[PDB]
Amino acid sequence: AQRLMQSKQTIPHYYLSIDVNMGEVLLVRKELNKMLEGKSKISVNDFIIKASALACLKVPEANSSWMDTVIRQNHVVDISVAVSTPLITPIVFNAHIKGLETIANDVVSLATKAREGKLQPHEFQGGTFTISNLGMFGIKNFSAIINPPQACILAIGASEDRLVPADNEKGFDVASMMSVTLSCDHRVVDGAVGAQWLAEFRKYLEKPITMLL
Amino acid sequence: FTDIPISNIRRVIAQRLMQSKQTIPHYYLSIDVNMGEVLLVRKELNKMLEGKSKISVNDFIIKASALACLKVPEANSSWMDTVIRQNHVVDISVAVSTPLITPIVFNAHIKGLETIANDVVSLATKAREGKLQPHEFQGGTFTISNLGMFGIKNFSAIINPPQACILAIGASEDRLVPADNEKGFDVASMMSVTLSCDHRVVDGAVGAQWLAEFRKYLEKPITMLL
Amino acid sequence: FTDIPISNIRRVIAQRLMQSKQTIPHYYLSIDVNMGEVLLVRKELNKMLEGKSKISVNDFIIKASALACLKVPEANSSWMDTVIRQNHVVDISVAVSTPLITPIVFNAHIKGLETIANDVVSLATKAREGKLQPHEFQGGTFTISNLGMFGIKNFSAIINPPQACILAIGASEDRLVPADNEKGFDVASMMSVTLSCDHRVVDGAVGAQWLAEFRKYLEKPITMLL
Amino acid sequence: FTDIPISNIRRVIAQRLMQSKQTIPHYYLSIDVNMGEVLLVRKELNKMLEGKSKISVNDFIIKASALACLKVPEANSSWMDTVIRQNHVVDISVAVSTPLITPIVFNAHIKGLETIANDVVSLATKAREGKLQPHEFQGGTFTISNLGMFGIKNFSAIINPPQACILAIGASEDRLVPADNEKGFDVASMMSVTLSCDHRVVDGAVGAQWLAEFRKYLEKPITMLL
Repeated sequence: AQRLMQSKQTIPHYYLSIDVNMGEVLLVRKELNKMLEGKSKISVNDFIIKASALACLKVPEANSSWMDTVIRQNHVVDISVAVSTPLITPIVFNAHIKGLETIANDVVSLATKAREGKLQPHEFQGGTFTISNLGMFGIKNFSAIINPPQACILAIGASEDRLVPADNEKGFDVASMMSVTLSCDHRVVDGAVGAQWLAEFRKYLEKPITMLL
Repeated sequence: FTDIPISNIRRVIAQRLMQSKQTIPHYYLSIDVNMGEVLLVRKELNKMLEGKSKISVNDFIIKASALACLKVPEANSSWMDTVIRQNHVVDISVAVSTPLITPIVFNAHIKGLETIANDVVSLATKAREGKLQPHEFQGGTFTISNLGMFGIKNFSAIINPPQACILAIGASEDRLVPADNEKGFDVASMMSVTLSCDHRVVDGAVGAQWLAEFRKYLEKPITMLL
Repeated sequence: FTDIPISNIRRVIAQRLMQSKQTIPHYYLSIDVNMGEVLLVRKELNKMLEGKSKISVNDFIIKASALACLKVPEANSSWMDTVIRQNHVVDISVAVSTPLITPIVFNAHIKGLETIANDVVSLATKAREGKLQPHEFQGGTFTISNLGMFGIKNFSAIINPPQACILAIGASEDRLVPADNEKGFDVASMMSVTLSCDHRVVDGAVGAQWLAEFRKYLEKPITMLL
Repeated sequence: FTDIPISNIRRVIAQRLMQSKQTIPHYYLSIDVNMGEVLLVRKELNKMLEGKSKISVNDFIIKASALACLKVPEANSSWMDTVIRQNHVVDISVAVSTPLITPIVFNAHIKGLETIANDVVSLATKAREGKLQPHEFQGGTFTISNLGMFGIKNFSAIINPPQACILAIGASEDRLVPADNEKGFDVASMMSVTLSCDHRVVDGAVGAQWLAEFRKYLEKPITMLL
C-alpha cells in the first residue's frame, strides 16, 4: 500500500488509449503453435511482450526512469509481467533480445513459482517496464498504477468482435479489436513521444512480420 | 610465357588457403531449400520500409544461419589442440568479392534483420572503397560466401584455419515440383546450399541436424521468431 | 568462451581421420538411381514375411553394393606400400550414428538379403546400448554411410585409412521424369549416390564401371539373382 | 588375400597424384549447361562434313573451353613459387581412358573445330595402340576429363601439379524445364559441368566468371565466332 499510494501522489499520471487490430496475430499464433507441435504454447500475451519490448528500443524515452536532478536512461528492457496472486510482478530480463517462445517458457515457469512457491526478492523488483493483463476477466479497458521508479505501464483489455467498414458488397466484415491503455509519467513522457511509442507498438502488433525488424 | 611476381597480400592468402585445407579434413554436405516463402516476405518488408533501406535475400540467410548455430552449437565451435573451444556468441563473417575479404558482423544471433542489411552495406562499401581495421575482418566464428550472383548452381568452399564450418550458396533456380493440381505440378524456386565441415569437430549426424534446422527456418520465415 | 577438454576417444578418431584425408587423395562421383522397382519389391517381401522381420531400403543397398564389388574387384582392393592388396571376400561396414561407429557385416556377397537385415539390427542395438568387440568394427573392406534419414540430398564422406572406397547415400525424393504419356511425364522417386575413391587404386574409368554396375543391380532387383 | 606388386608405371603416377592433392588446395565449382543448341549445330556440320570428318560433342567443349581461357587468362595460368606464371597460349590436354593418359592438343584457341576432331582421334589411336613422346602428353596448360560416356552425372577430378584448373563433364540428361507453353514446360537436355580450381590462383569471383563465360559460349554456337 505504501508504494502504491506514494507512487500516485508523487507521479502525475496521464493516460493514452488506442485500439489494435488482432486479426493478423491470431493467424500467426495458429501457425507457430502448430510449429511448436506441443513443445510450447505461445499465448497472445507472449506477442505483446516482444511487441512492446521492441517498441521500447525504437522509442528509448518511454524506457527511461525518472530520478531527482538526473533522468536515468536504460538501454536494456527488463519487462515485468503482472500476475494475479492471492498480485505480484515477475521480471523477464532482456525482453528485447530473447526469442518469442523462450518468453513463453519464462513466464510459465515464473508464474508457477509465483503462485505455488517463493521467489528470490530481486526476481520481482526493479523492472524497467510493466505490463498488466485483465482481458481474461472481460474488462474492456482500464488504467493502472505505475511503479515508483518506472516511467510507463501498459493496460490491456479483453478482445472482442467489432464491425469494421469494408469494401465488400455488404460494406463490412468482422475483425477482433482490443483496447490498449498506457499510463505515463508526464514529467518524462511528453504527449508527442508517448503517442509515438503507442503508435509504433500498433504497427509492430498489427503485422507480426514486421517484428523481424 | 609472361611471369608475374607474387604480391605479399596474396602470399599470406595462399598460405592460409592451402594450410587450412590440408590441416583440416573436410567432408561436405548439400541440400536444396525452397524459396517461395522468403520472396513473399521480402516483398512485404521492402514495401513497408518505404525506401528507408532494402533487405536482400542474403540478409535472411545471415539471421537464419545465425539462429541455427544457437540450436546446434557444435557447428559454431572451434578446434584447438587438447581443448574443443565453444563459442556462445555468433560472429558471422560475410565474404565479398574484392579486387576477397571477409567483413565480420557481430552478434548476428541478436541484432534485428534490418540492422544486418545496414551493417553489411556499410562494411562492404568501406571494404571496396577504403581501409578496414584489422580486427573487423579477423577472427570470425562463422563464414558465409555467396556466389549466386554469377549463376553458379553449386560449389564448395575452403574453411578458415580457426573456424569449424562454412556455407556455400548457389544461384536461385526455377524447377518443376510435383503437386496435386490438375496439371500435377507447379513452378517453385530452389537454391542449393553446400556446407563444409571439419570432421574432427562436426560429425555427420550433428552436421545434418544443423543443415536440416537451417532449412526449416528458411522454408518458413515466420518461424524465425522462434 | 567455454573450453571443453578433448576425450581420448575423440583424440583417437581425430588423428585417425585427419591422417586418412591428408594422405589419401580423394576424387568423387555422383549418380541418380531410380527407386521405383525397389519399393515395389520391398512391399512384396515384407508382406510375405508376415511380420517376422522388416527389410529396410538400406538392406537392398548392402547386397547390391556387395555384388557390385564382385563384378569390379578393383574397387574392393586395399592400398599398401609396394604392394596392392586384393580382397576376394567382401566385408561391408555400415555406419550408424552413436552419441559414430561402424559395425561390420561379414560375407555380404554371400549371405541372403533377410539375414543382413537381422544382422544390422542386432549389431546396431549392441552398438547403441552395449559393448562391441574391436575387430567386429575394425578392418572392414568397404564402408557405407547413410544420411537420408535427415533429409540430406547429397554429400561426400571421408575414407578409412586401409580402405579404397566408400559410398555416400542421400535422401529419397520425388522428381518429375519425362515420359510418353499424354501429360508427357510421370512422378518417379530418385536418390543420389556419391562415391569417394582413392585415385591411386581406383581410376576414373574403373570407378565409373562400379557405380554404373551398382545402378543396374539396384534399378531392377530381379537382376540381383545374378 | 591376393597381393599384387605395384608396377613402376603406376608408381610414377602415384607420387604425381600424391603430391598434387596434398600440395595444391582444392575448391570446386559446378553448373548446369543446356546442350540443346549444340546438338542442332552438330547435325548440320556432320551433314556438311559429308563423312569427311566427324565432330563429337566433346569437340565443341575443346574450343569453347579454349576461347573461355582467352577471355579469362587467370584460369589458364600456372602457379610457381614466388611467381605466378602466365600463359598466352592454351595447350589443352584431353584425358582418355587407357588400360589413363593425357594427350595434348596444341593451340586449341586458334585451330578450327574440325581440325581438333582429327587431332583427338589420331592422338587417341596413337595412345591406345602405339607409343607417344613424353612431351606430347606432358606439360599441358589445361586439362579436360570426360566421363559422361559411362553414365556419371557429376564428379570432381584431381588437378595436375603444374596446372591451375581442370574440367569435369557428366552425362547428357533429359530434364523438364519450365516454359510458356500451354503445358508450361518442354523437354530440354542438360549437362552438369564441374570445375576444380587451385584457390591460391583462382579466386571465387574470377572462377565464376570463367565458368559463366564458358556457359554462354556453349548455349549458342553462333557466339564461338567471337
